Amino acid sequence: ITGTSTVGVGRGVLGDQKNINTTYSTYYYLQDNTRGNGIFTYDAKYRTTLPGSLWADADNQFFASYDAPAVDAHYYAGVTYDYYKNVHNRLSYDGNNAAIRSSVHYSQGYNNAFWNGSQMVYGDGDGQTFIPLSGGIDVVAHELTHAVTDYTAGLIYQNESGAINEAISDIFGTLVEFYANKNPDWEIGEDVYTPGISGDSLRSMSDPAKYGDPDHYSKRYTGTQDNGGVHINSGIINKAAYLISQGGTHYGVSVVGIGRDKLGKIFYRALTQYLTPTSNFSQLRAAAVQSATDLYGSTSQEVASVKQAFDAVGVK
Ligand SMILES: CC[C@H](C)[C@H](N)C(=O)N[C@@H](CCCC[NH3+])C(=O)O
Ligand SMILES: [Ca+2]
Ligand SMILES: [Ca+2]
Ligand SMILES: [Ca+2]
Ligand SMILES: [Ca+2]
Ligand SMILES: [Zn+2]
Repeated sequence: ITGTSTVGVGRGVLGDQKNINTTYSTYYYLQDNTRGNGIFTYDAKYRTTLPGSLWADADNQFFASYDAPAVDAHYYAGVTYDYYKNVHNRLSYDGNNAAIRSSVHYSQGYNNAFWNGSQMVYGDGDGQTFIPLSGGIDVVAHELTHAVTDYTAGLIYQNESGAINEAISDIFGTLVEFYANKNPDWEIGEDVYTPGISGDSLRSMSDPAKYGDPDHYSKRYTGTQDNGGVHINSGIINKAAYLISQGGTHYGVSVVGIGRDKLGKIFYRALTQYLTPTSNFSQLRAAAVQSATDLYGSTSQEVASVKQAFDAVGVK
């Protein structure tokens, strides 16, 4: 909508107060004009018609229970935009400041979130398995990273390319969570999963097997569920990324960690310059090796650690 840029205030899903960028034109809308061509947040009103209605509020205060998922979707899309721009010099998901659109209150009791090819979509959860999923910065950044991937490498969402697609989303979802630096970890979705259970998450990058996912190629899933295991086999790559950053010894193979910033630079370059729609795990190792060689040199510690990490998870 055409209007003037304003700053509202509200509370997110976990009860934290934050300022949001809004637009005033009769109502105050969740339209942030400060980032690219805009960040826009919509109400799906418990239905599945998308995007729904651009979020309108009479007073620019967003403290109602019903408001909280909107606040967080809007705010955390902004953080994710800021991460890509400030860390990687990328302007929105298409690199040309595309509008970022999200819908909240999707369906009833909907225990997921997704990128639909055009926008973000967040369920409210059923209140037992999940609370509204935009409450997780890593979840918001995971879903927006699918838009990045789709515009860049274009990894097909099945089998090994699909597991890479998912791992890239978990890696950058985690690096965004560290960038915002509130309560960061190497777990996925902990802030919105199972409010009745402390210390769990959907997936772990540090120890994928904690939630039943493989941490070595020899344990890969080869069945047909989950698009050939895209959220299962992602654990193999997630473990490699964890090892590259943090170091460790895994199945007797020691990796020297090089830290989060270098992990992000290596994987962002691989994603944007080397991976293709059909890349498999072997091709990801090659892309990461080439990326680290470009940035740091062939005889660098960074290259050595990339190789050691892929060796550790059985990917040649
Ligand atoms: C990043 C987390 C987000 C919910 C994502 N779409 C995801 O990982 N979903 C998988 C895990 C289950 C989510 C709720 N049932 C999934 O398999 O869809
Ligand atoms: Ca209000
Ligand atoms: Ca966390
Ligand atoms: Ca996390
Ligand atoms: Ca929990
Ligand atoms: Zn995903």
